[PDB]
Amino acid sequence: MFDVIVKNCRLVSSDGITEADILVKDGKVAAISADTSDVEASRTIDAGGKFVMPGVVDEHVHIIDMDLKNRYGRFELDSESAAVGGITTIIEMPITFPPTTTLDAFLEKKKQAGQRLKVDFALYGGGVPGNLPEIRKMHDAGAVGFKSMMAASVPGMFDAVSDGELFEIFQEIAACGSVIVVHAENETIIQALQKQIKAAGGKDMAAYEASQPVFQENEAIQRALLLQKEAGCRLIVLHVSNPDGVELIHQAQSEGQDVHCESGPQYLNITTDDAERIGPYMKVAPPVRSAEMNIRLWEQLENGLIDTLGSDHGGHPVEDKEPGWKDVWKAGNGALGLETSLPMMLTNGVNKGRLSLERLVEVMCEKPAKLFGIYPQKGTLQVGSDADLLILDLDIDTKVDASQFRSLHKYSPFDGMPVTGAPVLTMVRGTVVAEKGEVLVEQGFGQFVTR
Amino acid sequence: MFDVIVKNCRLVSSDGITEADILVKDGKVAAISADTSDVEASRTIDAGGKFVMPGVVDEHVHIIDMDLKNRYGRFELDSESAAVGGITTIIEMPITFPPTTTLDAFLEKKKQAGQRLKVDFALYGGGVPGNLPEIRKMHDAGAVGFKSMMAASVPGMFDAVSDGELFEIFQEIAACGSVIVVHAENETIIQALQKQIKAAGGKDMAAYEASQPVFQENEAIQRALLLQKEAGCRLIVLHVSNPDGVELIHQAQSEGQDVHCESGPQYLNITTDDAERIGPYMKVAPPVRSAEMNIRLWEQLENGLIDTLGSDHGGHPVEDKEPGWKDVWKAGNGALGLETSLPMMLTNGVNKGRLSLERLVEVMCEKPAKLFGIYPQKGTLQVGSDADLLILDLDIDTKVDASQFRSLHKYSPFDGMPVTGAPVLTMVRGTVVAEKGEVLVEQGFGQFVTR
Amino acid sequence: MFDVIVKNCRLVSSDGITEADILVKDGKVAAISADTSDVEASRTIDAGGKFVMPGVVDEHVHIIDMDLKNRYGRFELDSESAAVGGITTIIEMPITFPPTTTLDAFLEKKKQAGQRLKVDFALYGGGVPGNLPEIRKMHDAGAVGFKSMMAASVPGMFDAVSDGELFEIFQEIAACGSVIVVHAENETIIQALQKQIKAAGGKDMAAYEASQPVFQENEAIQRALLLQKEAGCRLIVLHVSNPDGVELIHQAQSEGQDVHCESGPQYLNITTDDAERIGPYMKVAPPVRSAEMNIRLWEQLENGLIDTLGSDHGGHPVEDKEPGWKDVWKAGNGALGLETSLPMMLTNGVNKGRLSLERLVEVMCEKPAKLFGIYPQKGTLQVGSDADLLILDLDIDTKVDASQFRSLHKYSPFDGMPVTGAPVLTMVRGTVVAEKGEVLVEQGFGQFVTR
Amino acid sequence: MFDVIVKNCRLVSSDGITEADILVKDGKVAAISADTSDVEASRTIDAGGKFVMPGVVDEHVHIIDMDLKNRYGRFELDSESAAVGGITTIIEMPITFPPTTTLDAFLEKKKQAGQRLKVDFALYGGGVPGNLPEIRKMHDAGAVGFKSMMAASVPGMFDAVSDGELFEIFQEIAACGSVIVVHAENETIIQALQKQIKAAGGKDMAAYEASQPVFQENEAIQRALLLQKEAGCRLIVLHVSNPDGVELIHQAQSEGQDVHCESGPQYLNITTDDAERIGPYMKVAPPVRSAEMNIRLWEQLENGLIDTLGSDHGGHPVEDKEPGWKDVWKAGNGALGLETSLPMMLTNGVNKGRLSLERLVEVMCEKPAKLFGIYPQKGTLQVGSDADLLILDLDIDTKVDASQFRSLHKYSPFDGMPVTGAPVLTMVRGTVVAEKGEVLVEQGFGQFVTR
Ligand SMILES: [Zn+2]
Ligand SMILES: [Zn+2]
Ligand SMILES: [Zn+2]
Ligand SMILES: [Zn+2]
Ligand SMILES: [Zn+2]
Ligand SMILES: [Zn+2]
Ligand SMILES: [Zn+2]
Ligand SMILES: [Zn+2]
Repeated sequence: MFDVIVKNCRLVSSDGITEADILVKDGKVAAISADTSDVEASRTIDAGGKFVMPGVVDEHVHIIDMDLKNRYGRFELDSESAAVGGITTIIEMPITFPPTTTLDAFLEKKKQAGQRLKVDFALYGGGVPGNLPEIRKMHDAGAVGFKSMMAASVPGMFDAVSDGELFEIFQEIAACGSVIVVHAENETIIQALQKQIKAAGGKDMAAYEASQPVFQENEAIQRALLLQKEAGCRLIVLHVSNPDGVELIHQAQSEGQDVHCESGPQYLNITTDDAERIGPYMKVAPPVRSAEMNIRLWEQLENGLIDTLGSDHGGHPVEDKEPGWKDVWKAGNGALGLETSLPMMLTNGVNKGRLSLERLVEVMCEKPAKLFGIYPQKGTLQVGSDADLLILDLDIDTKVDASQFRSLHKYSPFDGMPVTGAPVLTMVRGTVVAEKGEVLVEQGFGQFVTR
Repeated sequence: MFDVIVKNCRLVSSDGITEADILVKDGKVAAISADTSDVEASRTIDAGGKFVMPGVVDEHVHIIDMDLKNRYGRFELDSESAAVGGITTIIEMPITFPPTTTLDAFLEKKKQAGQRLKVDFALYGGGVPGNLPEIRKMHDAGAVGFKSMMAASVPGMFDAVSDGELFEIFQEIAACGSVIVVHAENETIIQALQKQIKAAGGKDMAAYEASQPVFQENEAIQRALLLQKEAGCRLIVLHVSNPDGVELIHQAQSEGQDVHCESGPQYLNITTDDAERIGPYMKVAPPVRSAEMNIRLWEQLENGLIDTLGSDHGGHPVEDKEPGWKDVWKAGNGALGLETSLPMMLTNGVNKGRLSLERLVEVMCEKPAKLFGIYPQKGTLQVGSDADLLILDLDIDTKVDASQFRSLHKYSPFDGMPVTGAPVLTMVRGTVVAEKGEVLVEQGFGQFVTR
Repeated sequence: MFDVIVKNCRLVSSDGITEADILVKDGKVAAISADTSDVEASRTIDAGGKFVMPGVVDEHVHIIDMDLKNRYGRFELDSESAAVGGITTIIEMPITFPPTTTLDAFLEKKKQAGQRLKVDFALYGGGVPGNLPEIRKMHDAGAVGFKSMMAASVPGMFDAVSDGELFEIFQEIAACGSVIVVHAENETIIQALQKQIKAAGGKDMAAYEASQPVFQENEAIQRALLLQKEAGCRLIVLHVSNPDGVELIHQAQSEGQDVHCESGPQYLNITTDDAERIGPYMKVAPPVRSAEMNIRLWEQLENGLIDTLGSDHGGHPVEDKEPGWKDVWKAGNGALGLETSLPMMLTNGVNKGRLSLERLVEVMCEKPAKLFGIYPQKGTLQVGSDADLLILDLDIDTKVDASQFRSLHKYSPFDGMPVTGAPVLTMVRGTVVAEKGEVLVEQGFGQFVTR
Repeated sequence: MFDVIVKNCRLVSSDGITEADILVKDGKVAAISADTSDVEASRTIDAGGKFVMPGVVDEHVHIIDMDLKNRYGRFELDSESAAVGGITTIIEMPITFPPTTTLDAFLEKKKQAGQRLKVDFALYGGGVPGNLPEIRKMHDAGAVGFKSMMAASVPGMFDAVSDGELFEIFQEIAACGSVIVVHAENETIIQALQKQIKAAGGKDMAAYEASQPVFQENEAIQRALLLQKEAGCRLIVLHVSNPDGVELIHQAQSEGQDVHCESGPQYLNITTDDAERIGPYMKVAPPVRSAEMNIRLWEQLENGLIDTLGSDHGGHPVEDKEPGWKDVWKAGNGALGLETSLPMMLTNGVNKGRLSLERLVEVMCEKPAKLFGIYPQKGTLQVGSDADLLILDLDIDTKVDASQFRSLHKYSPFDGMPVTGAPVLTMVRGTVVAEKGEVLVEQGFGQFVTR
């Protein structure tokens, strides 16, 4: 018989809602049918006609853990935020200590992650100066992709690469048939502008944004684009903060380049005119942009110019944020988002009419899985896929309360904001891991995913 | 129980092949499941692991019929070509006599088509000078879209519209939320060039192609594009013959315009250096282009720049073609394609490695259905869709024999060419209409489809 | 010795002001020198250090004359407006009756023009449907270029050509090495829009502008561009009214196409928010555009995107304008400009800081002469050129008084507007034809110019 | 009276040839007249109707001199090459030792240059990391512009700047209203490619070209363009070697950016398929490109896409070139060109019909002078300009003989090539400095020019 049947689902995919029931066996979708009146299942879930979507696949997560677990994030804590947030599979970036830039470091993180994570996961390897030969190694060990930075953030730990190093990395990535994602900003210009701005006595959030303007973010995007154009590797530009950058990438992919654009809920749901009340808790890199650009971004999203959405969830000890209120240059970059990503998009996007459910599923589930090659398995509900669903409730009334976060850190740029939609049940591989705010699975439940 | 079960299917969609069985009831897909070992069905079909795809949806068909049925095509004859060709639903153009440019003419064609067609169908209305108010009427009667010509072909019967008339039609179409497809060429330039070329004594197929060069085809595309840009109606440019035109449209849709590009097997599988041996049987409008352009076209197809494929199946009394061997200007335009469309794409595209099955299904099934709004119903195999499938056989060895055609006319540009892949079973709404070359259904079986 | 010496000139050319004296003999510049202290001349003019520029060459004039001289304009009257306006050579369009579309009509107009004009002149031939062979004839008789319309204005008298006819004309023009200028608008769309707008009861100036929107003007420009791209003839798009059209042409010339952009003082010095007080006296085709577009236009001018400036001077019996106040559709298109062109540019351009003298001379003297091949002779003051100068006075204070116009008609869109700069002496071929508002030469003084 | 009269000149400017005589007094053009039959001059030169053009203004010269004068070039020697080559004013780059990156270094070079140069000169200042405040100083001391490198060549002596440093330099330049020229290549990518190529055992000229491919040259151009777009300073991209780069710059200037393109006779008259016989004597940076690209370059030149031509004359001890025959990586970059620039363009451009005299004068005389603000003075022959002419002879038959060079070094990529046109008399400020191969002026004759 069947392990579980979720019935009366208004199942959503990127191209439409279909009414059916899902039959799951051995952790995967065994069948999708119009009527299950006469089939037996050990467990039965009635969706009661609510929307059911595939588990969210977040390609941009910084739980960090490892030697810095007591300062940034713990697999067993933050992965609970994912679970309640409806994010069933994450791809951990390699920014941590030790840096995931070695086969050894990689194998160790995989072992650890597998023992403490509560949702499924895939892993990135790091592409830093001088570790070129390790890339092939991590690829063979299961890494789905790699990250390189054009502008650092944690010097010594994870360094930025020069155009030549970046170019060599692009060639290796192309030869392995992997994926390379980059943080595109101009390191050198940011430094110059910081000095000019600091000298003029700027300590604002406004001063911060100006030190890393769009023209430099866009120059880096342009540069990465020109180099991929020559290397041919699949490239994803991470957290693109402005409309013009989205267009640059779109235009290029539209011309045949295997390049894609990622943005995130922080850039869509926050504006520079929130800088004053949110302060350092909104300090992220690239900077959140203007209200005017924000409008454009939302149009591009619904219209298909933004390929994927990633949270860029990443903690920072609260004591490295608070000093930012008086002097911005003393607060670190980052914002948690694992627990607020879906509800924020559902709330200000879907329930506010500026985003369709179909598109949301495309950018938060399908494309990320597709781009990394973990597709049929994650990202959709078809016969053969892992049974990763979310039963949604678009008629909720509540607020985001950062202190209730399951992650190591308890603060958020969205703290206090209203939430009108959210996943109320989330299951991975056929088992309920979170139901109405409760995680029901033990640490280690999460499996490594690849291909 | 179930009416029929097709098992061991290697089911193909635009984004991948999934292994499952299809359960159909009351003419629609009732379920898709990994295993059907213990379910009862009146009839059982074993695909034996062959590829199964949705029935092909051809948006560009000219069976014509009506008062000219004994000269161009008959619903009960040509629709049999569709059936064996794997084309389960067609959309008849309104070029016939009387012209389908009136609510009355429309209602009459629907009645007739419904009584004699063997595959399902949707209908176009015509947008000609002076019939503006009839458009709203046909829309309300179920027309899925409309056609207008920028360059005539059958003066008196179906006339070309001027930019102003075309613009007014675009506005009506936008207001109805319908679709407008156009034949884009420059009537006036073609006439001028014809005179110059005829005067120089050109009677070639080469002379023909030169009389309707790409620069004029592309100018018309550019013009239609500028007008839709202003009207906002969904626009599909029919049979685009050259790479540059495809790019123009792609660029524009890529900029936000709801415009799409259609091409067909005649333009992909035939080249001007076939002109000498095929002669007038290859004379179509727009003209088939050069071998060099042909290469580009094939790349654009696999790469996603070509949105849909339509056969542009259309007969002409064989006595209006043969005189073309000696004097090209005396042969009419047109080519049959209902029976050779899929096998030609399967043969020279899929089985020759320059086209993926996934993409083929996208341009021959999904997009056409989607663009006209008959989607979930036709174009895919999901729970709720009409059970329209094709069991394929990509390991065939045979030739196309025009004399075996089931249509009124028995000739083809592809006559004699090899066929290595073809549908071997085709069913619409759960019933086998054609099995290994035999039509098994009576005239009238076809239903009207809309929305 | 020398016939005349103009000393203490601050001589302006497109690339700078140089301080010197001009020595003229036998109607042409015989020398330019830093000091003329010891040379004898029959007559001596002291510019006293004021700016001296070449006579303005206006390529877009509609004095009309001929059988309609008592209704539109007379050579001996309007050419006096040119003289005081600083326009030393004009190129008469062929829109008149009889139409200058024949060798005979051309020879007759040349004879007449030569007997009554007071400034020098060049002539256009007409390119209308069916007169293709006359073009070669007029070219050989001295025509500098030809005009064709894509949207009519005086049906029966001068007709618009279709794309095919226009294309054939382009080929003839290329083969003769002549110039073709066109009025680019979409005839058919304008008609459709007129009907829609009239039906909704529009009788405004606003209603007028909307009936011939920019999208149709720009479509025509795009179309002409595509056809010249194929023909290779020198093309000048006349009176371009909007920024986007200027860009389209600029982009194309920038890509190697021998195409150029013309605009005029009516489009730079008038805005739609002047429509209410100026009414029908501002009704011209293409329509004057918005204030926002006006700003762009001025930038493009100073920046080099606008190649030439032409007045498009053309009268209309005042009784065909006045009824326009109540019903716009009953007023004819056109505006006088021969007497207000330079002063308007000098006043609102140069003296207002948004246009440099150097650029003004480039677009009003040099380029027009250059494009038509009458260059060294007209358009500059070099050794060998006709001595055509203007002594300017950029420190004037006065108003334009249409009733003082020397032309047949006495009204203007600029009537009442202030004038702070104007030519105060104008001479052609070494003789003063106008000095401080007085014409001093008899009818017939004007010579035919060509090459 | 007059110091000298050059009569029967067929005087050429960017827009045409005019027949006249030039009267010079006190080193400048005092008059230009059609006939000088009755004027007295101390000296009389009869051009006999040959073409007369302004002295060539070369903006890209590396005589170097200073502490390295016995190794690279001497002002009194190389300036003689300029004189016979028809180059009347040069602008010395600041790459030398000590580097011209200081007010002191600048003042010293000016003193020296003024005492030993034989043709007139202007000076560049250097923009290197850390000397930002010196720029304002050199500007005030008369520097016409500054140079910065994006890819080094002489590390330690002249360093490349990072994007931030380059950006700060752009801002200073904009604020001073000066000019900044840059060497645009990607330093870091070149290094990476060098390693890959050397490892594969490449020691070719072919191997060299591949180590600094067009994609990296063009990326740097793109980058400089984006930064100027933001800074607004006048920018000239030096020695652009390929068609695509020319287009990138052209497109940008065409969009309003004050950016310009420079190329030189080495890139137009040499091709990679000359690499084998010329070897290291053709090794320059950026590398000379392919024959196919060469064709494009020549079209762009005559068509106006290339703004200026500079020789990039620069010596290298012959012992640092010869080892290049066996191992390319051991030969230095550079090529002499002061003596072969004009004759090479005259010979393979003008006398071969692919370049007009008018355009040649525009890119070799007018624009360079204009862009640096030394215009009316240098670059043309108008009343008030320095009398700098060249009497040309386009009917010569001879070969370039590097051993006859007047410069310190005696070798050239053009050695042995035919010369069919060349200046046969060259004068600066009214005095003959070179006549038929003989320099007739003493060292120090050259004056400093500025503004
Ligand atoms: Zn980042
Ligand atoms: Zn991140
Ligand atoms: Zn057609
Ligand atoms: Zn058709
Ligand atoms: Zn007009
Ligand atoms: Zn006109
Ligand atoms: Zn250089
Ligand atoms: Zn150099």
